[PDB]
Amino acid sequence: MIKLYGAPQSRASIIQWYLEELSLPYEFVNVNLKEGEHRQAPYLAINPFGKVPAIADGNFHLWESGAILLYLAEKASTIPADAQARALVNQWILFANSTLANGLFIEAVREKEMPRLLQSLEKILGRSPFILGEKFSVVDVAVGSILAYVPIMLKLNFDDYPAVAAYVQGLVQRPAFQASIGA
Amino acid sequence: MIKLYGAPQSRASIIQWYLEELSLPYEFVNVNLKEGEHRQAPYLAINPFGKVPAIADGNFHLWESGAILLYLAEKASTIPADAQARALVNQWILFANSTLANGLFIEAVREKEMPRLLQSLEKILGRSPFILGEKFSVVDVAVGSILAYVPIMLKLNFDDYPAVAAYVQGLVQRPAFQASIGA
Ligand SMILES: N[C@@H](CCC(=O)N[C@@H](CS)C(=O)NCC(=O)O)C(=O)O
Ligand SMILES: N[C@@H](CCC(=O)N[C@@H](CS)C(=O)NCC(=O)O)C(=O)O
Repeated sequence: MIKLYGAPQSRASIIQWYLEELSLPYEFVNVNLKEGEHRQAPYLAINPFGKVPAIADGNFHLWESGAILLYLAEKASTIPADAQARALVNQWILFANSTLANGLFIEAVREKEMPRLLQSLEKILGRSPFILGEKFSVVDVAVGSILAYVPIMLKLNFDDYPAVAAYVQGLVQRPAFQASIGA
Repeated sequence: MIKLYGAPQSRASIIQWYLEELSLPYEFVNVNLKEGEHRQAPYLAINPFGKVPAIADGNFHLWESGAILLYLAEKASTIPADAQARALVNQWILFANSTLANGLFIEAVREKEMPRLLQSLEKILGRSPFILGEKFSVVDVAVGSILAYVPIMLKLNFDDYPAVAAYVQGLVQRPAFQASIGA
């Protein structure tokens, strides 16, 4: 089965949320970051940059939370996808991992970037329940996890963005979220 | 041909580098960021977050430099790839856009992150000429572009990382790099 390498209150929880959504079994392997386990040869053979999360699926190893989400989404897919359908999913995962996370969590750029990001998301989320339309997808795990960390880590709220606020509330109340990030 | 939306001294040059490596033509369209053209309705209809680069491939539009690189790499592949082969490339593109760029360019984390990132890259690059092995790939465009920007923006060098220094020197001398980032 999939082995997920993670640590307490790390991005491995985002992978656990998607595994809960997909109803897939997995082994959780704790990596003791406080004691430097991630900086030793055994973990560096899984991720040479010593970061969690990572997965092992047999002899295959993979790191970067965004690449793990895309991999799990592809493996679970029932209808074959083309380069354009994968590209739109990749776009949102890259956005969550760079443009969005940076604009919200980098103090030097937050005042300018955060309102613009949320204003753009408000327009999108006001027209459809999920980022890609009527159906929940891996994009909502990627983008939604970053947004859900705003109240948790910055003590900020989405009161000025009602569609964003309702979207994040809807994700937080999903049983799969409550069994992972929300636990 | 692909339309590439870019701006002076921006990440659109990374896409232009890869298009030149693939010997593909493209129609370059400047977006005047200094005059707020990226915040006007025509550009917001391409990228709702008002960032360059973006591409149009016929009626298909795509934003996030990393997603564009993955899309062009998929489109230019002659041998069909499975989820694991795509995942390894996705891993490096996410790394370049998050872990690597943040660890090098965010002042508050640079002291701890930068030597760790460079030491890991030094070990990989000391064993093979390119990140994935013997052959140059889209991963070298993604990672190499970020590393090439280190001397320019931070006034730092790779004197203590000789394989990183020789790898970057090699990339900067490539004709496709000179026709794009080096132009
Ligand atoms: N872009 C990476 C970031 C991973 C990351 O920063 N992981 C942290 C924990 S949340 C880590 O392993 N830190 C250990 C260290 O930097 O020494 C991803 O999304 O997977
Ligand atoms: N993660 C994005 C970042 C894109 C980005 O930051 N682009 C800048 C280039 S200057 C931009 O368009 N800035 C305009 C703005 O932020 O208003 C990518 O890699 O494409």
